[PDB]
Amino acid sequence: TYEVGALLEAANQRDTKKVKEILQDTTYQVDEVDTEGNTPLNIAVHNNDIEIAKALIDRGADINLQNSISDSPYLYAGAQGRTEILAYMLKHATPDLNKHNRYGGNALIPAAEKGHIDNVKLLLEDGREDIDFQNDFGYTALIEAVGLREGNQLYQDIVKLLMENGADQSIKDNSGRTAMDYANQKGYTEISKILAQYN
Ligand SMILES: [Cl-]
Repeated sequence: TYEVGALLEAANQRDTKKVKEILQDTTYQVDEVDTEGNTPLNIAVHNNDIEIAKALIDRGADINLQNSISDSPYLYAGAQGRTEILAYMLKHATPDLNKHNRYGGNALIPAAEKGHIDNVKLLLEDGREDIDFQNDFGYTALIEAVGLREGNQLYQDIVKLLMENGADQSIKDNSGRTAMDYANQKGYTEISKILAQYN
């Protein structure tokens, strides 16, 4: 007999026990939305409330329901380094790979750009994500990891991980540039050396 919004309010309040209380109601529609198009699951993913997120996924919450800026719980978890939640999603739900973020990207591109190497590994191992996918700018995960970032150890490691998993480094973005082009222009010596070792 809960009113619409009860579960959103419990998620906003980070109230794990209240969430579980509500979910005991078998009639409850778990994917109600707020003014920004967020479901309780999306709120939990933003907050990194892992137990709440697991509870909602077990009750059938849609990991692919996008909010007003095109972020679904899945896309956001991948992009923003919510590793535990992402691992759970990859085991207990089915990602929709025809849904993209506001820039036309997937979960893997932003995970790499943002340095979330554990998320990258997860998506490469059991994600289905195309390593060569491109966003609206023509950027791949490799290009973003090289060209948009600082070229440091973390990004060197992300570049190596991608190449070891068969990333195509010959892909050009919308400006006609490859990952090798960016590393060279920016003076990212260690990345250039890594890239030179692969075809
Ligand atoms: Cl993207």
